[PDB]
Amino acid sequence: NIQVVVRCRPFNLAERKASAHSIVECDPVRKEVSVRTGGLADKSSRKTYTFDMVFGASTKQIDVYRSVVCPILDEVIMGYNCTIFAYGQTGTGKTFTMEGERSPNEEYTWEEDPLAGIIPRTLHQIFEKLTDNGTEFSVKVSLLEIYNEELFDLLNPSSDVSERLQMFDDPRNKRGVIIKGLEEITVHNKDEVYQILEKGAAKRTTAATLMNAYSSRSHSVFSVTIHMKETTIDGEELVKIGKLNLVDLAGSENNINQSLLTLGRVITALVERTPHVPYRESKLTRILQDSLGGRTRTSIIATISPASLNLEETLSTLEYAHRAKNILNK
Ligand SMILES: CC(=O)C1=NN(c2cc(C)ccc2F)C[C@@]1(CCCN1CCN(C(C)=O)CC1)c1ccccc1
Ligand SMILES: Nc1ncnc2c1ncn2C1O[C@H](COP(=O)(O)OP(=O)(O)O)[C@@H](O)[C@H]1O
Ligand SMILES: [Mg+2]
Repeated sequence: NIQVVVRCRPFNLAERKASAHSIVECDPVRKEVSVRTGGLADKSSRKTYTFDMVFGASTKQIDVYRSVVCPILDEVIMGYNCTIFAYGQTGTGKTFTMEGERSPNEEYTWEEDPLAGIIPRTLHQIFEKLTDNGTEFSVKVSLLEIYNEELFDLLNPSSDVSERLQMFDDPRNKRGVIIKGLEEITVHNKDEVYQILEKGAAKRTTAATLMNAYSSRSHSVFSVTIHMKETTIDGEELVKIGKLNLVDLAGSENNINQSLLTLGRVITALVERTPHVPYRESKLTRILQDSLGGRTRTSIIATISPASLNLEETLSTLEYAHRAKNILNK
């Protein structure tokens, strides 16, 4: 059920100039990645994995979108729920993919930057779709961020960041959680998107100065909520509701990440079909359980680097992703 893709990044002008070599071969047609574990572009011992989709370095933000995002949007617009994880070592592109960057010198705008990753393109699309058709709606987005099993609202501009939120189970629906004081911004028009991000980009930063190796050590749950009151060429008023989750996991690389640690356990639990799954042992898991064996449709984007210094983490990441395939939610 759970679909996993492997996105492979390309050489930075560090491994470019240093005339270095890759050890990763990402083939989109056979849908697999083959790692060189021993040595020699001549005689070598390799390691090969297959997943649901593979994108080489030659891939562009736009290619990742129509291929993995579009469906999950259409679904999410039927009232469904969807989740997207990004997973992997630090420095491999988990963020680039999820957020993207900005094309330099000011070439383009935020609605045409070939560099903009998921979260951006997505918002510009939710509007660019329901707006078009005789559809009535409203959307909201929030950003839960985890640092040391401490919750953080990266958008709320009324209070700083030392202020950690509080988690309680929802007595309403079992397995749910209540996030005391979480902010849910309301995006009225496609022209609000950009500042909303420019905002968190700040607040993040103060967080980066507040606690150590924040970026590498945190989990950002970016959530966009669509309230739909559709109305086809009939007169019926749909009441669809969709929640699409975009998770930028912490550095897969190995103080201690209780959540990162609870996730691996959570998975293994579901794959070995172990009667008891340790959701409740970390915030992420509780906060995000329905995705791990629940009703939500989830997909993982594992990220890797060709550098031969990263062999041990690459294999580790590709083994992780490859096993996360047998989980079956929905
Ligand atoms: C405000 C802004 O420009 C941008 N904000 N982004 C963004 C910000 C937050 C909270 C959450 C989710 C997001 F998606 C994405 C980014 C790019 C953000 C830049 N990132 C990576 C670059 N940074 C680094 C390397 O430290 C700062 C944060 C963007 C937006 C539209 C089009 C292209 C790129
Ligand atoms: N497919 C890619 N193309 C270009 N740069 C990439 C790609 N993937 C990752 N990068 C990058 O190399 C660096 C690592 O990216 P980042 O997205 O912050 O990784 P992470 O968040 O996993 O630690 C950034 O400069 C970004 O430009
Ligand atoms: Mg990052």
